[PDB]
Amino acid sequence: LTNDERILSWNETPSKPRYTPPPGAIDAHCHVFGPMAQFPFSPKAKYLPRDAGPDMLFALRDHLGFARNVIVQASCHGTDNAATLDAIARAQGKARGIAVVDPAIDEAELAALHEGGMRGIRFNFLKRLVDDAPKDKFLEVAGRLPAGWHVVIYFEADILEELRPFMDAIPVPIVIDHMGRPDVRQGPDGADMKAFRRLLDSREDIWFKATCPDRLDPAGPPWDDFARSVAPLVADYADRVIWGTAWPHPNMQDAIPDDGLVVDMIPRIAPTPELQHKMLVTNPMRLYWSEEM
Ligand SMILES: O=C(O)/C=C(\C=C(/O)C(=O)O)C(=O)O
Repeated sequence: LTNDERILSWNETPSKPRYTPPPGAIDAHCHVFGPMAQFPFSPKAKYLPRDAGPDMLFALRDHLGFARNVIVQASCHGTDNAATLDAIARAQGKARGIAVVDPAIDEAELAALHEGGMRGIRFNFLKRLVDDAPKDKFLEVAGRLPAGWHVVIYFEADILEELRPFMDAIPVPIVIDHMGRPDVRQGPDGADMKAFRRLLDSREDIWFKATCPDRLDPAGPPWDDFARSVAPLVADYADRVIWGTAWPHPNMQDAIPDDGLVVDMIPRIAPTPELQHKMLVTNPMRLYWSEEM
């Protein structure tokens, strides 16, 4: 199934960001897709993306001015982490990863994923992406992970309440993708942000990605609602926040973001050198390269 027939969801000639990330900056949420010929997609995949391999990822990384990446297993590859693992290997020390695993995965396989640069697993509660999300089995496997791993959790705001018991029971630290998709139109003190802050206030070891204005702010760039709603969250939880591009933007074909503009959101949500250093360097290093910290 030929590449130019599959779904393009990224800008092939992104603008240069006006903002220059600091030395050592980490794009802590990105993906590779395939290449399909070497790494086929999962039968459970709900989208069939165009190839977005390691060389494309590193070209994008370099174009935007990032030093390192956390390469997150994409749902189009299911529980086969091979493409992600190859991308991490090809990064020559400049990447770590997040895996998606069968909840029955054995400890030997988990150790091998660790050796291959994985530092956590992802639980995806979006039905449009993954049919099944067995909370019982997720809780089980979350307690069998290699030392120093965390879980990454992706959900929509309308199920945050229902997930509070599950997240409270998770025995390792938690990273929340895209803040659990709050409606940034509401403002920084709106309903979704208040609910999200209740979650953050329940456990000290819940971190979040301050990410994806393209996904959350339907007005489009400059995404003023995202900027105004998210900046206070970054400022109030400065030691618990990380950031990523979300390139190559799975499922964003209807509103393909310009990565230059995506990166230019950073100094809006993190206006000071202090917040930029924490969000882009210190915090993701603590989660993903703890041995260097
Ligand atoms: O990659 C993201 O950050 C978000 C999306 C896709 C996935 O989480 C995935 O396929 O693994 C989405 O919202 O469509």
